Amino acid sequence: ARRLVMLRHGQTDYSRMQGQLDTELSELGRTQAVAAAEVLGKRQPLLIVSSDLRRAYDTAVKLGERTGLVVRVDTRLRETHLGDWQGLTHAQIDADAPGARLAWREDATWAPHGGESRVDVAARSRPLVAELVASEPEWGGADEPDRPVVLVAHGGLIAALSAALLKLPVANWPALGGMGNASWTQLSGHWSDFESIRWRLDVWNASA
Amino acid sequence: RARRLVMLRHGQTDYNVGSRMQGQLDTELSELGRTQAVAAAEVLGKRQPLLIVSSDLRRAYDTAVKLGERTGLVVRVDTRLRETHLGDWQGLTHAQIDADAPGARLAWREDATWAPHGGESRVDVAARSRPLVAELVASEPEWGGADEPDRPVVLVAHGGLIAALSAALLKLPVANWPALGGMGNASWTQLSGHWGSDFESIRWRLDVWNAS
Repeated sequence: ARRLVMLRHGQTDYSRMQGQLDTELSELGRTQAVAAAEVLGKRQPLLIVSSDLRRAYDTAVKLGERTGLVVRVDTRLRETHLGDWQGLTHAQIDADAPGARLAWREDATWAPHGGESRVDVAARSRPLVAELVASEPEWGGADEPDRPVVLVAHGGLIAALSAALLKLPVANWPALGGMGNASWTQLSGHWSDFESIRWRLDVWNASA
Repeated sequence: RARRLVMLRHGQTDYNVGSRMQGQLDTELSELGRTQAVAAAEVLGKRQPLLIVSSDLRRAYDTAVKLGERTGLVVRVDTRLRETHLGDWQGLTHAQIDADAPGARLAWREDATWAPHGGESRVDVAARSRPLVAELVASEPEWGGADEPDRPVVLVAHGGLIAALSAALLKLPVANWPALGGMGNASWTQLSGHWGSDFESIRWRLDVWNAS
């Protein structure tokens, strides 16, 4: 059984939608990266891959420091692009297109104009999980079986990728509530293609 | 307009759960199980729940009592929150079971409509427990109400029941119920039911699964 842990980065200064804007962790967010590093470092991560956005990457570096591991980076793990909503607050978006923000969360195929849907986000990240399965023999290996791959990413991607791996029907993707700052989720891949791997949800949105 | 529902699994029992089937056998918490109940109440009791309802199996009830003490609430009990009945498998080791019916134990986990002889499937457990949630919606007007919309209802229960009830509330297709994994000792799960006025139209989401 292969364990996959996903960590949502800590708090940024930004209420205000980011998507793929490369915003910075706040002071609090850095403090949260250190705390999460401690928590997850005890699970003895096998390997760390991070979105290249700084709020994720700076979080992942703190986990790398704690575990003495070298952080890997992949652009397919970026936050959902939020099109015309990037840079706008909820109050602005809600005044501009009333009720759309709330309806959006209930439909995984729907995107803000110019943005990606949750389905898009699962489509571009999932091959990364498949690639790690192929290339990391130790992962779920006989020697150290429960050492998890840790992905340092963003809330939207965690939910999209998790529902995709669990093979939830798209209409049920909203069953997964939003990840909090510096919170983590764990999936387990049980047995021989990648597709035949049965993923189960071990932990959703645990505070780190 | 969101109702918070927290489900707590009891702590460790003096019983080898990993190799031997418990079900509705009324096993006691171990000493560690008791310490875990105190610790879990310190976390969950920090904010005052609206209400505590417990399985009447003593490993859950004793856990719920620690929470009631911490919060100054009574503990109500309900047989509908009992652990999944495992029928002829109750008290049997995995080895006994795996020799009698090779492959059955692993196949069971992957089929929410399958039950050991004499027992209950995930679907059966959802059938007895989901209506209890509907009753609480009807009987707790403060729940998700205007005054303190965040105070949760707390069910003190069992792992299999948490997964069955949670999948039923989330309205996952039965085929997808095994996507919900295990719950640890003294771990909790939280759902939020978001707003018609009928129970079926409440849309539940998973806020937290298996936090310790």
